[PDB]
Parts: sequence; structure tokens; C-alpha cells
Amino acid sequence: QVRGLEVGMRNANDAISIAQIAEGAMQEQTNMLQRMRDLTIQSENGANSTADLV
Amino acid sequence: QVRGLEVGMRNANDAISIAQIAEGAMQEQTNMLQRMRDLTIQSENGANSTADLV
Repeated sequence: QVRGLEVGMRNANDAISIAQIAEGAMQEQTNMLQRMRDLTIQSENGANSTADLV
Repeated sequence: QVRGLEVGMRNANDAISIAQIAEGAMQEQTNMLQRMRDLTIQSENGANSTADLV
């Protein structure tokens, strides 16, 4: 039990790190998606032109 | 919402400018139309001649 738990402790510290990395990457995807929302709102002017939308 | 409104604010400032330019141009069309009214009234003298009306 004593040695079994010690390996089990390191087993869970590994799972924490995996969840930590995935969470960090999704934060950057959220910021870029917010910028796409602004461009879609900005792309709705009636003073733009065909070349401006491109 | 915060970033959405900020783009929306600039979206409406653009509409104000378009309405501002169109309004300015119609003012000058109004002044020239008034001068045409005076010429039509002036063109109704019985002391004019065929060459004067031209």
C-alpha cells in the first residue's frame, strides 16, 4: 500500500499536466475567435466596398 | 458584449459621416434652384425681347 500509493501519486501528477496543457491551448483559440467576431461586425458597414470586404 | 459594442460604435460613426456628406451636397442644390426661380420671374417682363430671353 505504501509503495503502491507513491506510484499512484506520480500517476495523478501526470494527468494534471496533460489537462494543464490542453487548457492553455484552448485559451488562445478563444482570443482569436473573439477577433473574428469583431471583423464580422466591422464587415457590415454600408460605406465599405467590394474591395474592402475582400 | 464589450468588444462587440466597441465595433458597433465605430459602425454607427461611419453612418453619421455618410448622412453628413449627402446633406451637405443637397444644400448647394437648393441654392441654385432658388436662383432659377428668380430668373423665371425675371423672364416675364413685357419689356424684354426675343434676344433677351435667350
